[PDB]
Amino acid sequence: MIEENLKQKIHDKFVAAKKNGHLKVTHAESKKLKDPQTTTQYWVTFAPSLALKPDPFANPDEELVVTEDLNGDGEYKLLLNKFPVVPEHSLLVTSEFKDQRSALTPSDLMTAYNVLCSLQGDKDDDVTCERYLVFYNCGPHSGSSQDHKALQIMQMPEKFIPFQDVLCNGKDHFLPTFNAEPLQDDKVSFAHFVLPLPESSDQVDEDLLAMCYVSLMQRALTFFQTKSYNVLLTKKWICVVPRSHAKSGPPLMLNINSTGYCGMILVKDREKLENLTEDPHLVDKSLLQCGFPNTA
Ligand SMILES: Nc1ncnc2c1ncn2[C@@H]1O[C@H](COP(=O)(O)OP(=O)(O)OP(=O)(O)OP(=O)(O)OC[C@H]2O[C@@H](n3cnc4c(N)ncnc43)[C@H](O)[C@@H]2O)[C@@H](O)[C@H]1O
Repeated sequence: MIEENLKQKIHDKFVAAKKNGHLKVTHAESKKLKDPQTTTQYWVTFAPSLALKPDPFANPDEELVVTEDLNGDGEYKLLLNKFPVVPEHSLLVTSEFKDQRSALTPSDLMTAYNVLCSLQGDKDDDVTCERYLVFYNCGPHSGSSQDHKALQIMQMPEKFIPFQDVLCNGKDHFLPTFNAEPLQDDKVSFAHFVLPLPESSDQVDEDLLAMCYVSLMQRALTFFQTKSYNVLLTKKWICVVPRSHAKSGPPLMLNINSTGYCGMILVKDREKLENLTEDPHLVDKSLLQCGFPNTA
């Protein structure tokens, strides 16, 4: 069983690590944006410190280790991200080296969801603004700068509505067979694949996540059939985005990882920021550049 009192554990661990100089929060500023062409909401984060920047999980510094084991099995460590933008940003990393190009185990995806659940005690979408994204950057094109398997868990912003939400609104959880495939928003430019999840975690077992993933991965795989994709997970839904380049073309040339594809863009350069702000649709075009054409 996954550790309890987890959130308190991460938080306590975090302030301590921040206090002690073991991890450095990237200074950043974020504002909302609306794509005037596609309606998509964007959350743009400016972190110019990062423009400075041009297996760390092997023997992690002990101060960054939240739990040396996570479940009963010797399977997982939970780590603090050492260079977070969003505070308390964490890492679910395999006890033993397993490839960053490796696909997620059913227990991979299943352990993730539990971490999500530790973190939001629910009680409503209409009670709290607390909320969390799980993501996995898989393959050279996905934004992965790292080769060891790591699932990332980080707070999402308080008033922000990623397009996936509006996609799954209404829309009972299911799996593609014949009528409706995984959901795809036809307004945006990039191929992506989504399915809603049961409103109750009561209904969420390692089996359902497993099946959801695989089928999403089936549709996203056809974009090759080298191999890279993003995986996004929230309590409300799960998403898979086939991926072509790690870095967008000419207008902006943004390094985009998993976050981009729910609309959260990390910008390291002022001009680009100002360009985005002037014309938010360019984000959508960048997402095309790093991705594949929207197939909806
Ligand atoms: N010794 C160590 N101990 C613990 N962790 C270590 C570590 N060495 C590296 N790491 C961390 O482990 C993770 C590795 O996963 P990766 O998949 O390999 O890389 P990444 O998350 O895309 O971050 P990267 O470092 O490649 O580039 P970026 O400029 O986007 O990085 C920007 C950072 O902000 C995040 N980020 C990206 N987009 C964001 C957005 N829109 N909003 C908020 N945060 C965002 C990224 O996840 C990343 O953490 C990262 O979290 C990394 O920080």
